[PDB]
Amino acid sequence: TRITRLQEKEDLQELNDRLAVYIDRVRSLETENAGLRLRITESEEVVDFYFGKLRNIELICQENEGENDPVLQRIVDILYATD
Amino acid sequence: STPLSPTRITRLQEKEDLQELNDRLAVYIDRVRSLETENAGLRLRITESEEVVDFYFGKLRNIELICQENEGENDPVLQRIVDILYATD
Repeated sequence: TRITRLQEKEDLQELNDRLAVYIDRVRSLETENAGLRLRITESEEVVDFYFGKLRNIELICQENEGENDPVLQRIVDILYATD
Repeated sequence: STPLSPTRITRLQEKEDLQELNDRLAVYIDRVRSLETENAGLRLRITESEEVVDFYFGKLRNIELICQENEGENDPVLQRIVDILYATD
């Protein structure tokens, strides 16, 4: 096929329409991406906060092993339990 | 050019006319593909991080309950642990 300048004009409009839709999708995905990066940073800060508490409790239990305290022994079993 | 005999072009001349626009479309399509993949990886990473938060939080809550249940002992070591549990920053 050889094509009219009018069919080209409509072909150009089609491409411009799809370009607008893909730009919208980029904007939506960039906003989502920014929110996910914030959420992972905040979640990792909570992990570090809680992990620090567990490490300090571990140190207190280790320092008091001489006491032979069954309550501290139960806490050590919680600290060292797997998932 | 008349309405009977309009200017008519090859699909190759059209390709060269539209090539710049098709190149810009390709930039945004590839950006969509890259961002969709990134976002899927981030959603998995947040699920795994939230599971670790729940795991550690469960340990802290269970230790809290044991400390509360033994408050009658007046044990300064348990009091140090409760200080850790209830401490900020």
